[PDB]
Amino acid sequence: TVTIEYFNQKKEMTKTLEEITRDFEKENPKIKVKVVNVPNAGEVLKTRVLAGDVPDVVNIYPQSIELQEWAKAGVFEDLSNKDYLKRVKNGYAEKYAVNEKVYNVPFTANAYGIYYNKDKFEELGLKVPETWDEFEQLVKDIVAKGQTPFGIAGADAWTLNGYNQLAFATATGGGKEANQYLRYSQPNAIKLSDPIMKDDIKVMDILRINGSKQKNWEGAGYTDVIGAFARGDVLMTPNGSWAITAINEQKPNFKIGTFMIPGKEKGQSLTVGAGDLAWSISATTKHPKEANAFVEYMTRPEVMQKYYDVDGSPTAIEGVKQAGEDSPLAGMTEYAFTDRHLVWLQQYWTSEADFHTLTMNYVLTGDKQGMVNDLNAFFNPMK
Ligand SMILES: [Cl-]
Repeated sequence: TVTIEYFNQKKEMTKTLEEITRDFEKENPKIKVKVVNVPNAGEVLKTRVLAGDVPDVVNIYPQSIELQEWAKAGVFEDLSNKDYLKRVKNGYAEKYAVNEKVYNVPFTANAYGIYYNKDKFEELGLKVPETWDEFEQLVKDIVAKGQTPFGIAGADAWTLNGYNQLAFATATGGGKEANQYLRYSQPNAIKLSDPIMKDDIKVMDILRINGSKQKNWEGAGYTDVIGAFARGDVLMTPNGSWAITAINEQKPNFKIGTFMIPGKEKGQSLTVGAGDLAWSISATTKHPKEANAFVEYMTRPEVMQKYYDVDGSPTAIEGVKQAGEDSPLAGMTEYAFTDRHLVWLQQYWTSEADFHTLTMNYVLTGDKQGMVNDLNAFFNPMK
């Protein structure tokens, strides 16, 4: 009577997760599933995979450069041909393929965008923008109506990771494009007078209209910026869809909305993000058939639905009933799991930290050339 391991990385869902684990078992009396929640679970897993003590089912983040390397070594089962994969939106899992196969079932994913105060927007007669020029005017117009366009956490450069990645993606037409310009170009090819660069500069200057941000944003942090937002201290703030929960808790006094960053024209906005509840399988598990049994469980609607009514992140499984056109994340996720919902660019980076910093530095100083330099310094050791 067999027993298998799900090395879970999603620590905050572990209740509803074991909850599920049981009622899968409640009806598979010939399978055990023990649910691993070790601290330092990132480095635990790396050591083991490499030590060849690989878990039966892994919650592994598919943008990871573990997964690229592990898959292209032979650690995971090829799931391209599974039928429960039919159940993912669009081509969606294919966006993490290795050598044209799929090795991970992305059940849910984050996204990134601009949160905004609707009541505000209503009373001030203000429209969600749909082009860089409109965004820029929206910020000017708010400053003029005597309020604060942005909450910006000057001390958490990562809060603007998405914003800048979306700047390059909208300016170049998508992830593949953005990474061509940035990462797969020759060394020192990023140049201040590139049309793209000028565009990117432009998206970033929206963050430095005069008056755009809240007092002392310079040294503000995430949890701070959440507050300003829920208070009304500002009308907007760039961030992931993870924020919504935190934001809900200052019990804000108005209805929250979100919009996707626009590109240069209508119909051209874009959002970024990756798999969050996402699964792969050892190519070397004992009882393979059992693992596969359990993934296809999770892919069932009534199962997902049960995870979703609690987690609330956009889910790429069909026949789950998701929050509707006026949930707070409705705009931010209006094209999730399609091609206008890019995988995080750094999926093909050796790191990101330098990027979050060249990003805030620029918001902080305005130094255009500095950022171009910052950028090749960041990417150049890409040989
Ligand atoms: Cl300012």
